[PDB]
Amino acid sequence: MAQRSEIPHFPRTAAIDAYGKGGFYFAGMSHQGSLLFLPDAVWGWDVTKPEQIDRYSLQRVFDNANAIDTLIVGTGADVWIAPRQLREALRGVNVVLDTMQTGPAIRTYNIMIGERRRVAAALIAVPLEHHHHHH
Repeated sequence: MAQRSEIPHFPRTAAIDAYGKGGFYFAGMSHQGSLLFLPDAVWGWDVTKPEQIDRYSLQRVFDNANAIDTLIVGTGADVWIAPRQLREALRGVNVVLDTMQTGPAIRTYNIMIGERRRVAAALIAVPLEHHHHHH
């Protein structure tokens, strides 16, 4: 419960800094895994690696999709293209889905965040441990 109070959440931030080792190191402490840059605040996503991005994993995304006009998906180090059905389904929610690498995504986010303010960024950190398994 921390020190009798919740830790400060960054409510709508346009400044992303230090990407790489540790994930997204900005403001105080390293932020790794997957981050949901929402108009409300920068919240944490419960997805660890690519392909885990399923319709059920997008729970909190659809939940707040009313405030989401543009959805930037940062697949980290490699380009994972969202399946046609998933992409088309998001289109049906009127959500402009774009898949990009985190770097250019950071720039594009910084641009559109001031433009429309209706942009949400789902950025996943690079798998520096190269662990994706194999069968």
